[PDB]
Amino acid sequence: MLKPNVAIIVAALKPALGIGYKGKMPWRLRKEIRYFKDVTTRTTKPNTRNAVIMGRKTWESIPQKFRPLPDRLNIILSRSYENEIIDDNIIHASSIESSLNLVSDVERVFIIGGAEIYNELINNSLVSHLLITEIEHPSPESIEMDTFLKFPLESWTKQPKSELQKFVGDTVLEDDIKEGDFTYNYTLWTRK
Ligand SMILES: NC(=O)C1=CN([C@@H]2O[C@H](COP(=O)(O)OP(=O)(O)OC[C@H]3O[C@@H](n4cnc5c(N)ncnc54)[C@H](OP(=O)(O)O)[C@@H]3O)[C@@H](O)[C@H]2O)C=CC1
Ligand SMILES: CC[C@@H](C#Cc1c(C)nc(N)nc1N)c1cc(OC)c(OC)c(OC)c1
Repeated sequence: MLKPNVAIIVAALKPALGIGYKGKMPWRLRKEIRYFKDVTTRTTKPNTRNAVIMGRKTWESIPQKFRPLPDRLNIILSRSYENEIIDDNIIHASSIESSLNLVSDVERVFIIGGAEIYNELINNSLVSHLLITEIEHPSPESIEMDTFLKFPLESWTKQPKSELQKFVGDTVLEDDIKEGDFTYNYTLWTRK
């Protein structure tokens, strides 16, 4: 797969874009999790699948029985990994571009975490899309948080809902989704 277009997909607490605390997520948003599954899994054509790409620590964060994420090609990046195809669903590599050179019959490519990977790849020109779930809370400063996105969103353009709807096909997009004290919305951004 040569020069694929790649999407970052992430859920972040506004305005500081917090995404984790001590290696774990600071919320469990059931509908958001289902959205993550649907969008990363769904393809627009028959006989293909998507690839999900993540750093080694994000991989290890998944309970070993629940990885690889089903119905998607899983790609894990480590600075200690030489290129290796583990099985049909798992690839080891040290860069996204080189990992994807090993691949065919893949439609969309998503970056699914974590912070370090996100903060590097936002400045990689293969990334064309940001699927950001904007989370809001009455007192965001009260949420334990030590991990943040460093995204230069001034070089990006938040698209209208119709563009996101087009991207996700028939996936249902509910506005102002509320779980506990969190409210959230799915967004789509493209390079300015
Ligand atoms: N809110 C959300 O939607 C999400 C949040 N998260 C959050 O992110 C946090 C974890 O992120 P973080 O700790 O940064 O972990 P990451 O998953 O980003 O992994 C970092 C590791 O990835 C590998 N890596 C980084 N850069 C490269 C590179 N250029 N080439 C090859 N390998 C590379 C390295 O592995 P190695 O050391 O083996 O070389 C590095 O140690 C958690 O708190 C989690 O909750 C994660 C996913 C989603
Ligand atoms: C390994 C990817 C990470 C994520 C994410 C993620 C989510 C939820 N939402 C959005 N908008 N972007 C993301 N990138 C993730 C960790 C987990 O902990 C074991 C999961 O099981 C509970 C999980 O369910 C599949 C997913």
